[PDB]
Amino acid sequence: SGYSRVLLKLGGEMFGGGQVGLDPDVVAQVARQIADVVRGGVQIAVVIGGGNFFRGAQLQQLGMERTRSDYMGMLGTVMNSLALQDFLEKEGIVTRVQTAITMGQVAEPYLPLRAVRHLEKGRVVIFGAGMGLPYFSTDTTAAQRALEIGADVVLMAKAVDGVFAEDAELLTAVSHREVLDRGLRVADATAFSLCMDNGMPILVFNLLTDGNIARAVRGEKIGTLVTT
Amino acid sequence: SGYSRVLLKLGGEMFGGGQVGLDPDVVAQVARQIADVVRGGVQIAVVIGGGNFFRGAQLQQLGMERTRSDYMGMLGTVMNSLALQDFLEKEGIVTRVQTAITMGQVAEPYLPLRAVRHLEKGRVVIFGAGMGLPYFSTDTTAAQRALEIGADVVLMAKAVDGVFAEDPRAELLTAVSHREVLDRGLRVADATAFSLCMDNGMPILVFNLLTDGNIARAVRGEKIGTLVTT
Amino acid sequence: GYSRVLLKLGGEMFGGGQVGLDPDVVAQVARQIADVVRGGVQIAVVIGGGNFFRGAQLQQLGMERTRSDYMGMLGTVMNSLALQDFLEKEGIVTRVQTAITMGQVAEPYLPLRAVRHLEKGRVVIFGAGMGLPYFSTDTTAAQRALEIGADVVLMAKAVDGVFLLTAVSHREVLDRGLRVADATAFSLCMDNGMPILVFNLLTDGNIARAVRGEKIGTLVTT
Amino acid sequence: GYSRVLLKLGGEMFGGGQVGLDPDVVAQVARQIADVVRGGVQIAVVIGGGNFFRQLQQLGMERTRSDYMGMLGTVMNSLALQDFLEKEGIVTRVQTAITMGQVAEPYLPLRAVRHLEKGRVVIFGAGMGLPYFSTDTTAAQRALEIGADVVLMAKAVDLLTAVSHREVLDRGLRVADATAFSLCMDNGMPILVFNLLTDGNIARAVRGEKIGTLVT
Amino acid sequence: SGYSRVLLKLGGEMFGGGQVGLDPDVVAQVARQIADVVRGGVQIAVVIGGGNFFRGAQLQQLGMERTRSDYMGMLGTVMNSLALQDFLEKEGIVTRVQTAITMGQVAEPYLPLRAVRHLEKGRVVIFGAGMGLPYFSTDTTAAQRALEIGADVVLMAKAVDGVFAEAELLTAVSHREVLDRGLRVADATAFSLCMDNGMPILVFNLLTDGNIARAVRGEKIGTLVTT
Amino acid sequence: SGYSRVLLKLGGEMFGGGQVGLDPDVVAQVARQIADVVRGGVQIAVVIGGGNFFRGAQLQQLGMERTRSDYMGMLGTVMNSLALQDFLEKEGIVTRVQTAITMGQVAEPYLPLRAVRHLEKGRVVIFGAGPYFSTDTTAAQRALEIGADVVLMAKAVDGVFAEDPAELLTAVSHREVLDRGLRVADATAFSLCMDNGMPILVFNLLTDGNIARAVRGEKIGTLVTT
Ligand SMILES: O=c1ccn([C@@H]2O[C@H](COP(=O)(O)OP(=O)(O)OP(=O)(O)O)[C@@H](O)[C@H]2O)c(=O)[nH]1
Ligand SMILES: O=c1ccn([C@@H]2O[C@H](COP(=O)(O)OP(=O)(O)OP(=O)(O)O)[C@@H](O)[C@H]2O)c(=O)[nH]1
Ligand SMILES: O=c1ccn([C@@H]2O[C@H](COP(=O)(O)OP(=O)(O)OP(=O)(O)O)[C@@H](O)[C@H]2O)c(=O)[nH]1
Ligand SMILES: O=c1ccn([C@@H]2O[C@H](COP(=O)(O)OP(=O)(O)OP(=O)(O)O)[C@@H](O)[C@H]2O)c(=O)[nH]1
Ligand SMILES: O=c1ccn([C@@H]2O[C@H](COP(=O)(O)OP(=O)(O)O)[C@@H](O)[C@H]2O)c(=O)[nH]1
Ligand SMILES: O=c1ccn([C@@H]2O[C@H](COP(=O)(O)OP(=O)(O)O)[C@@H](O)[C@H]2O)c(=O)[nH]1
Ligand SMILES: O=c1ccn([C@@H]2O[C@H](COP(=O)(O)OP(=O)(O)O)[C@@H](O)[C@H]2O)c(=O)[nH]1
Ligand SMILES: O=c1ccn([C@@H]2O[C@H](COP(=O)(O)OP(=O)(O)O)[C@@H](O)[C@H]2O)c(=O)[nH]1
Repeated sequence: SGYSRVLLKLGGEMFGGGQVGLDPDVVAQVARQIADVVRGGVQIAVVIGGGNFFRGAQLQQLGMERTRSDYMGMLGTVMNSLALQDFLEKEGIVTRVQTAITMGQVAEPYLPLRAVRHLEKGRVVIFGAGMGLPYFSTDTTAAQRALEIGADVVLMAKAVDGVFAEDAELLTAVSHREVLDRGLRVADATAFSLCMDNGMPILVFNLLTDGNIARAVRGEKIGTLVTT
Repeated sequence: SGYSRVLLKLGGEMFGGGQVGLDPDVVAQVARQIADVVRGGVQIAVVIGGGNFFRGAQLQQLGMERTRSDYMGMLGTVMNSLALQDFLEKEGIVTRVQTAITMGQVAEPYLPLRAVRHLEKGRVVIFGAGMGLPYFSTDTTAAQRALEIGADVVLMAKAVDGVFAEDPRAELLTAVSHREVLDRGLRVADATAFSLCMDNGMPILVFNLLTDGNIARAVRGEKIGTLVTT
Repeated sequence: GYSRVLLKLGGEMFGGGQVGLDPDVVAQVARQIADVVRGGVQIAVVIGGGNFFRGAQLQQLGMERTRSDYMGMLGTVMNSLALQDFLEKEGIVTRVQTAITMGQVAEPYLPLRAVRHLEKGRVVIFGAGMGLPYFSTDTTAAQRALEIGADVVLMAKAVDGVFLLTAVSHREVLDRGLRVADATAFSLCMDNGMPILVFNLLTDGNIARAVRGEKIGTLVTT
Repeated sequence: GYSRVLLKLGGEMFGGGQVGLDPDVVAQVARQIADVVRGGVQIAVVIGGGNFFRQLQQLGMERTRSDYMGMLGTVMNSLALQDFLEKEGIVTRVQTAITMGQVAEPYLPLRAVRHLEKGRVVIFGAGMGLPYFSTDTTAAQRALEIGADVVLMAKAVDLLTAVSHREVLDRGLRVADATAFSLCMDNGMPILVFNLLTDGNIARAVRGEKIGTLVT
Repeated sequence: SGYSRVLLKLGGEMFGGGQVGLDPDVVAQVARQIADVVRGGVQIAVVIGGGNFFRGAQLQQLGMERTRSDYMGMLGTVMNSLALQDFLEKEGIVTRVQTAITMGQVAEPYLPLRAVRHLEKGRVVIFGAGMGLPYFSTDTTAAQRALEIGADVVLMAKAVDGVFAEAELLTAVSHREVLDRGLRVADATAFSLCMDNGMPILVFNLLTDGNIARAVRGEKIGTLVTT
Repeated sequence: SGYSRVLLKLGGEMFGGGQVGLDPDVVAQVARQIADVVRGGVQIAVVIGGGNFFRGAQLQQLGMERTRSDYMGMLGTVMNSLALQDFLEKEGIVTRVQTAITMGQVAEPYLPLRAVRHLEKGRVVIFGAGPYFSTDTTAAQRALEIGADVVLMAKAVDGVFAEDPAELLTAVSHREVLDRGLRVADATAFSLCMDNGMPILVFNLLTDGNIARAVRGEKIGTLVTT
C-alpha cells in the first residue's frame, strides 16, 4: 500500500484562494498539509500553477499577444513558488525551488537529476515557471515532471472532494479512457494525454480538508483514482 | 528649454489601476502617452514598479521573510514590464526590455551600454526587476538608472498634477530647490531615491501622466507640474 | 505566400533512411534552404534525430526512457551542427539555439533573439527539441512555430504530400485518419490554427515554390 | 595490483564494427566493468565516439564544429554505458567537459575523485571540452588529474608482454595517439593495452596478472 | 551574546595596507584572523572594498566619468577578492567568491541562496564587485549583503580601535545617537540602510591579533551600534 | 610607409608611469596622441597590460596560484582599458572595449569579425584580458585576427640595441632577432609574428608625437620584418 514518491499540482486557487493575488490563510493551510505528509517519509515534488495572477489565453482574448502573456503567467507561478517556500519554511520543511526559466539569483535552474536527489535527501522540490514554454499549461508540466522524476502518481489538489458526473454521484475509481468516454474534467486534455499514453495515474482529491493528502499517500480510498 | 534623454518612473498604480492586478485601460493609456513622446524625438527609458502585485515591506509585516517577499515584488515588476511592452507594441513602438535579475529567455540582462544604445537607435528601454536586490525600491532604481544612462531628468509620473503644500481639500508648487523639498517635508520620492538624485544633482519632475498630452509637454520644456532642481 | 516559415527536418533528411549522416542528403537540404533565403523568406528550422536514437525504440530495447530521450535530443544537435556547416558553405548565415543549454556548442534558447535573427535575414536552427523527455520533434516544431510567430509549419518529407490530397481541413484529417505528424503536435496545431504543409523537399526548388504560395503538396488549414 | 584506473573506450566499444550503437557489445562491456568495481578498484571511464562517423573529413566540415559533434556523440555513448551499468547494479556519475547541467554534472576533477572514493563509477563524456583534442589525450589527461595508477587502453584485439615509454618510440608501434602518449611518458603514467572483450580479462588486469601489453 | 553569522567589511586599507596596490603582510594577517574564527564555528561572509586602487568619486574629480570610474573601482575589489581567497586557501579555508558583475570563469555570479548554503557548509563567501551598480559604496554593499544573507551584525573592520568622540572611545551607541552626535561609523546611505532595518554595526580594530574572534564571542570591544 | 591598420601594444606599467596605480597625466596624453592618428585616418586597435597594479614581481613571489594570479592581471588590463576609453572619449573618439572573458555589464565580448567592423566605422577598439599567456602574445594574436598591418610595441626605450648593458638598430629581420638574441617581445609572441610575417615596430612612447610617426611611416625605432 502507499505511494513513495508523488507529484502534487497546486492550482492558483491554492494561492489566491479564489480571487486574484495571494491569500495567506490558504497557503498556510496548504503548507501545514504538505508538511504533515513529508514527516511520514513521502518524497514530494510540487508543481505550482498561476491562475491567481494571469493566464495566457485569458489575456490573449483581450488583445495581448499570447507568447508575452504566457511568460507573464509563468512568472506569476514563480511568485507562488517563493510564497510556498516561505510558508513551508515556517512549518520546518526544507525546500528546493527549481524554475524552468533559468533565474540563477532566484532559484536553481531545471536540473532533473538533482531534483531527484533533493527528494531522496528529504527535501521538498518546487517546480516553478511551469515547463518554461509558451502554449503549455502547468497541468501538463505536472504530467511531464512527474514522469521524468519517476513519481508514482500525480496528485491533482482541488478544493472539492473529487470528480463527479456533472455539476451528482462522485465516482471513486475510473479508467483513464473511462474519463474521456464520460467527458470528465480531470486535467488538461494535453496533460491527460501525456499521463494516459504513459500509464501515469492521477488522484483528484480535496487537499484542504484536514489530513487528506496524508490519507492519500498511505493508500486510503480517498478522492478519485484514474488508473489504467 | 527641452530634455533630450529622460527616465520615466511608472509606479504600480499605472498597471493595476489602483487595484491589485492588471487594468488594461491604464497601461493602454500610458502606452499611448509614451508613444506620443517617442515620435517627438525623446530618448526614453522606463523603470517599472510593482505595487499592484506585492510590496516586500507589507508582506514582511504579514510574517513573510523580507528577502523572499522582495523577490516576489521584483518578479511582479517584469510582469508589468512585459505588459507595457505589449501595449507599447500595439502603438507601433520598438521596445527592448532588460531585467536586473538575469532571465535570458524572457529579456536581455541589464547591460547599461546597450541600453543607451538602444535609445540612440530609437527604441524604448524598459527596466524590469528593479535593481535586482532586496531592500531597495523602484524609486531608488529610477534614481540610479537615470544616473547610469545619463538621463537629463527623472520623470516621476503620478496620477495627480504634482506636489502640493498640504495634501488635499489647494496650493500647487511649480519650482523647488532640492533642499526646499527637505526643509519642508514634501514627498517627491523615497528618502533614498531623492538623496541619490540630490547628492548627484539629478532633477526630478513630478507630474500627472494620465492627462492626455502632458508627458510630451513636460519634455518639450513646458513649465508643467513640479520641477525640483539644483 | 509565406513571410516567416518553420521547416521541420526529420532524421530522414540527414541519415537518409539509414543511420548516421549521408552528406549528399544534408547538402541538398542546405541547397534548398539557401534558395528560399535568397527569396526573402524568414526560415527557422527544427531538427529531428531519428538517424541516431529514438527514445521510445531504445526504451523497448531495454533502456530507461528518460536517459534515452536525452540521447535522442543530443542526436539532434549533431544533426543541427551538420546543417549549420553546409548552409554556411552555401553562403548562408546560421545561428543555432539549443533547448538544452550548452553555452560553448551553441547559444541557449532565447526566443526574442531567434526572431531578431530572422528579421536580420539569418537562419535559426532549433536543436535539442524542446529539451524535455517524453516529447517529439513534431511537437517541438509546433511549439517553436507558434512562439516565433511563423505563418505555417513546413513538414518536410521525401514523399510529395499525404494520400494525393492537395488541401484538407484540420478536422478532416482527424476524421479520415490520415497521417501528417505526431498526434500531440497536430492537436497543438489544430487547437491554435497553425497551418501545416507536407511536401517533398528532395525535389529541386519545391520548398522555394511552397513559400511562394504555389499549390504544392498537402496543405492542412482551418 | 592497481587501486585507481582510467579506462579508455573507443567508438568500437559502442557500435562494434559498424555505425551507431550495438546493445550486445555495450552490455558485455559493462558486465566486465561491473565485476571490476566489485573487486575493489576505483574505475573512471573516458568515452570515445567513433561510432557516429565513417567521410567525416571528406565532407569538409570544419574541425571546430566537427570536433564538437564527436564530443556530443561521446555523451550519447556515456548515457548508454551508464544505463547498461545501472542494470548491472552499479552506481555511476556522468561528467561532461562541456557544461550541460540538465544532462549531466560538469567536469570537476576533485568531485570525480570524491565519487570514486564513494564507490561510484565516473563516466567522462565530451572528451576534453575543446576542439583539436582526441580521446586518447583526454584519457591521458584525466588519468593524471584524478590520480589513476594506469591507463587501460581497451582494444578488441588480444607478442610484447611489457615495453616501456622510452622503449616503444624506437619502433613503429602506435599504442595511442602521439600527443596522448607524450603526456604519459612525460608524467610517468603506465599504459596497458588489452582485450576488454575476452570474458573477465580486465579483472585479471587490475589484479596485476600478465595480460596484454604494459608500457612503463 | 555571541554572533552566529556575521558580515565583515574589509576596506582597501586592508589590502593596500595604506599605500596603493597590495601588501601581502596585511592581507596575510587578515586571513589569519578570519581563519581562526571560521574554526570557531562562525559563518562569515566578507565584502571587499577597493580604495587601494580606484574610488569613483575621486577619479570623477580628475575629469573622468563617474559611471566608468565606479566600474574601474569595482574591478579593483575583485582583484582584492582573489588575493583574500588565495591567502585564506593557504590557511586551508574553503572559500567561494561571488562577484556582482558576472564574469563566469573568474568567479561565480551573485547567487544569494547559495551563499548562505556555503556558509552552512562552513565556507567563507567573498562578495566581490560591490553591488554591481555605479553610484554605490561597498559600505552600502555590506549593509545590503548582510540583510539578504541573514547576518546577525555588520563588522566594520577598521585599523583603529573603534569610533571615537573626536582620547574618548565609545563602547556602545544607539543608531539614532550616531546621527545626533555626528559620529562617523560607515556611509550615510549605508547607515540608513542599517538603521532602518535594525542591523547592528560593530566597528573594531581588526589588525590587533585575536580581536575578531573576540568580537564574535560577544565581548565588548570596539564600538557597537544598536537599537 | 603608410600603415592603414595598426595594433598598438602598451605595457601596463606605462599608465602607472612613475609608480604603482594610474597616472592620469600620462594616459591623457596617450589618448590625445591616439586621437591625432584616427582623425588622421588610421584604424587603430589597442592591447594594454597590467604591470602597474602590482609591484614588479609582486605575485610572482607572493605564492599565488598562477591561474588565479593571471586572472588578477587580466582584471587590471580591463581597469587600464576603461581608463583609456574615458580619456579617448573626452578626446572625441568613439571607442569599443572588447574583453577576452565575457563581462557583459562592463564591456563587450571578444568577436574579431565585429572588431574590424568597429575600426571600419572610425572607432578604436580596445582589447583587454587574453591564463598562462602574456599580453605580448595577445597583441600578436589580435593583430593577426584583425588584419593589422603591423604590431607597434610602445616601450620606454628608443628601440632595440645591438648589445645591452651601444647603438640602437633601426631595421632587423625576423630570423635575425632569434639569432642575435635580441629583446623584442615575449618568445611566443615573437614566434607568432615571425611564423606569420607580421611586422613589429618597437619605439619609445614616452616622447610625444611618436605614435604618429610610427603610423605615418617615418623611419623611427626598430622595424622587425621578414
Ligand atoms: O539574452 C537575451 C538577449 C536579448 N533578448 C532579446 O532579444 C531581442 C533582440 O536582441 P538582439 O541582441 O538579438 O539584437 P538587438 O535588436 O537588440 O540590437 P542590434 O541588433 O541592433 O545590435 C531583444 O528584445 C532582447 O531584449 C533576450 O530575450 N535574451
Ligand atoms: O554584451 C554586451 C555587448 C555590447 N556592449 C556594449 O554596448 C554598446 C553598444 O552595443 P551594440 O552591440 O548593440 O552596438 P555597437 O555600438 O557595438 O555597434 P552597431 O550595432 O551600432 O553597429 C557598445 O559600447 C558595446 O561595447 C556591452 O556592454 N555588453
Ligand atoms: O549541474 C549538475 C550537477 C549534478 N548533476 C547530476 O545530479 C546527480 C546528483 O546530484 P548531486 O550533485 O546533488 O549529488 P551526488 O550524489 O552526485 O553527490 P553527493 O550527494 O554525495 O554529494 C548526479 O547524477 C549528477 O551527475 C546534474 O545533472 N547537473
Ligand atoms: O544557480 C543556482 C543554484 C542554486 N541556488 C540555490 O542555492 C541553494 C543552495 O543549493 P546548492 O546547490 O548550493 O547545495 P544544496 O542545497 O543542494 O546541498 P547539497 O546538494 O550539496 O547537499 C539552493 O536552495 C538553490 O536553490 C540558486 O539560487 N541558484
Ligand atoms: O508551461 C507553461 C506553464 C504556464 N504557462 C502560462 O502560465 C499560466 C499559469 O497558469 P496555469 O494555466 O498554469 O494553471 P492554473 O493556475 O490554473 O493551475 C498558464 O495558464 C499559461 O498562461 C505557460 O504558458 N506555460
Ligand atoms: O531593486 C529593487 C527594486 C524593487 N524591489 C522590490 O520591489 C517591490 C515593490 O516595488 P515598488 O515598491 O517600487 O513599487 P511601486 O510602488 O513603485 O509601484 C518591493 O517590495 C521590493 O522588494 C526590490 O526589492 N529591489
Ligand atoms: O523535445 C524533444 C525532442 C526529442 N526528444 C527525443 O529525441 C527523439 C527525436 O525523435 P524525433 O521523433 O524527434 O525524430 P524524427 O524521427 O522526426 O527525425 C525523440 O524520439 C525523443 O527520443 C525528446 O524526448 N524531446
Ligand atoms: O557597489 C559598488 C561598489 C563599489 N563601487 C565603486 O568602487 C569603489 C570602491 O570604494 P569602496 O569604498 O568600496 O572601497 P573602500 O573605500 O571601502 O576601501 C567605490 O568608490 C565606487 O567607485 C561602486 O560604484 N559600486
